[PDB]
Amino acid sequence: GSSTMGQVGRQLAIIGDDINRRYDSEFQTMLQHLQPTAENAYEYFTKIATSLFESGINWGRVVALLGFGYRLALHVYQHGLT
Amino acid sequence: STMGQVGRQLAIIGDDINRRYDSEFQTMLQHLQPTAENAYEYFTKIATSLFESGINWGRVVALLGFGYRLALHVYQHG
Repeated sequence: GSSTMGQVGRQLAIIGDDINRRYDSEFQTMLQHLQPTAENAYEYFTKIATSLFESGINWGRVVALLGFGYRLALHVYQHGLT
Repeated sequence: STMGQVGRQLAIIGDDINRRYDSEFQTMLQHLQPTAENAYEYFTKIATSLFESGINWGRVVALLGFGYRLALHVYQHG
């Protein structure tokens, strides 16, 4: 409800909607360029994570990798459905 | 292109997420006044209030990032 917990929850909804609208299109472009398959998806994800964390680590970088891994797995799943 | 470009682009995206919302996470934690005794209660009610208007991967990672910052706030203070 209108409690302080309900206030924070609705503020995270706006942050998450802003994260989704700012980077989902970029995730799809990066996945289209990588052309990942079920054979090299985990190999790609490990190489990307090491290149990512080579310049440091913060919670923003971790949630970006989590969101990209989810789009990665979703991309390999849907492009194999025949 | 290569995995290096994608990895470096996620570093840019991740650093962008960090600068845009960390202060907002800080401001919400100061108003919440979370302690070791109500942290999971707060997280659960916040998640409920968050997902009452839908769910996408952005909302999930935002809740995960805030829950990390929430636990770290209770751990380091209390």
